[PDB]
Amino acid sequence: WVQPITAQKPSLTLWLDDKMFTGLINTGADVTIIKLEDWPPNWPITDTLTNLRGIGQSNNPKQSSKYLTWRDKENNSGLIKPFVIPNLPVNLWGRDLLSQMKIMMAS
Repeated sequence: WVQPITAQKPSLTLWLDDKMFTGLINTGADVTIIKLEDWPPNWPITDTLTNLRGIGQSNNPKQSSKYLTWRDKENNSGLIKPFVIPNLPVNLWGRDLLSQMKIMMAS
């Protein structure tokens, strides 16, 4: 059912939406970003982000908002609306989901 997380690496098995699956855990997440390759093909997704070149005031490419629900076999882990772009945003969860999952210095 569930897989034991070995060392802080992008590898772990928890359930999402309503079924178990694999994923990757980041030890330094700021904003939950999930690539488009994991988004509902039923409808397209687009957002407004920022791409500041300092001198080249630019804007980042729209990233879906479709929120994902990741929960460990214990029936809990974290779920929030991430950013999904068809360019592979490094697939990272949010500091909230990570902190809980196994990032917060629980001591």
